[PDB]
Amino acid sequence: VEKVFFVTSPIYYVNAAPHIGHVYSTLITDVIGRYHRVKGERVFALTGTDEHGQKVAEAAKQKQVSPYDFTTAVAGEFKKCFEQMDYSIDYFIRTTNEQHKAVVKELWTKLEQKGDIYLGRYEGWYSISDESFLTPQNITDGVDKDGNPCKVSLESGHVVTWVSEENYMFRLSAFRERLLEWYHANPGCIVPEFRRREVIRAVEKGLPDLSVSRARATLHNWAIPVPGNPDHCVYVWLDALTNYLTGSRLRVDESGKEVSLVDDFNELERFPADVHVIGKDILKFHAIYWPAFLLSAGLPLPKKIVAHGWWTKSLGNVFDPVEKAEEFGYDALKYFLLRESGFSDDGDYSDKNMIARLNGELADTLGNLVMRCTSAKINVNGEWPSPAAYTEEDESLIQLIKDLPGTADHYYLIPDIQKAIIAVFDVLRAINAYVTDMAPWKLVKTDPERLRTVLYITLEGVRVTTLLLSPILPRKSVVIFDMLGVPEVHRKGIENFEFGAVPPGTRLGPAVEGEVLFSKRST
Ligand code: MET
Repeated sequence: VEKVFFVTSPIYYVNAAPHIGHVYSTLITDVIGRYHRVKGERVFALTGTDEHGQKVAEAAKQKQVSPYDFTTAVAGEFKKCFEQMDYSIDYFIRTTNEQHKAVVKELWTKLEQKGDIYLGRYEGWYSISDESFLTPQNITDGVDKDGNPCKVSLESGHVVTWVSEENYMFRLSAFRERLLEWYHANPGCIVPEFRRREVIRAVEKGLPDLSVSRARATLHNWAIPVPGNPDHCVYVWLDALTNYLTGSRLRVDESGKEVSLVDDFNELERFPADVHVIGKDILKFHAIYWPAFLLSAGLPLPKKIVAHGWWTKSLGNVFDPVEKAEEFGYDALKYFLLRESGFSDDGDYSDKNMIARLNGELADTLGNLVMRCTSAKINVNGEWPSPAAYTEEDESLIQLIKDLPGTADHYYLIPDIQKAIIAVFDVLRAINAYVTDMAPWKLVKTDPERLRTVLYITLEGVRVTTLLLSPILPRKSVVIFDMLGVPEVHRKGIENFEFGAVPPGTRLGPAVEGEVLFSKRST
């Protein structure tokens, strides 16, 4: 069925300033959203801040400022960061928002009515920094700020404390069979695949019930009250995960402010998420807890959870994304982050490798090709020529260009943005090779008829590759299209994935004295 394509980032803890992890997660979310908008679909892309809980309230206390003031200020820092990064997110949600709290209370009440919440106790380990319950098998020995013997989390390395409280408990154990059914019936619902296998193994072993409330004193009263019991607060993660539901129900105006909360999610056609973008650090919450809550409430499950390789959320290793983007370019940094790494940590993020990709891929492969086909020396009439008859070599390149949208489409839908980029650049390399073989600079004098054909194919290859790279290079793609003289109507829509969508006779855009797309930088 036709619906609004709904893509989300995690909502980030506001204990600290925005950093590369947050920017990376929201970048992926943004790229996916952009691709679906270029495809001509309706899109709602969501990001925001996770503002309640012990961790935030303790950070507020450290800075000697109220939780209200602290969260509002740090949220403002996140908004500013994402504006500076030139994202195109449709809404920024904050869990302190009154409409979100109403949704949390609805969902809580639904779970309780279904018989899935009971009053019990949690006695066990807890990482405040991850807001995560841990079993004894997931802890080990380590050290704290004092350098004194303490327990730490195996998953994250943060300090764990023993908790013994009477707590509202969600009957997670009862959802094991249904979760396993879901994973097996939808074998692309978690990506990448090895992370799907991890989740399945964990659920097969068995699920304990889950504490979904805490004593109010423990959280410094900085959380959502349990409906019908003011002494208890809603677990920060049930609160947090519900943001996706709240977002799916907010009507938003032209300026991006929330103006209304609808009763029925179906009214806005967003829920459930088509893609939840997350870091590997929060996989269990999204692939186990979240769907169990939705199953309890009788709500539809998300289509895909994609978990990337970075562990999101003084030592002398600073990476400021705004600083690096001011140095190397915003689109270039975005390209680098999405190209350098797939679902690993193992990528190299040095200035050396950044420069190597800028120079070799963006400047030498893409930019060079754009200048060649728009150059006055080669394109003497400053237009899209009408092609003459095609050779076999012409047809081999044309075939690559025609196959590219379908290939790139599949990669974007996985989603696997690294492979989408690689596929496009494989075609760009082939076009370059073709240009080198045809030597159009010699044809200008020798064989003008032949040049028409070569020039046309080259222009069309640059257009199609650029269209498919426009989610990755949103600003530079616009520059490229302006140079090519591609009318606005042809810059989006699946109709324009087709070879030959821009007619011969189309005039190129004006030139500038010494304009460069991507300036190469010192080795
Ligand atoms: C429902 S997404 C919550 C993510 C969490 N606040 C984090 O920063 O890891």
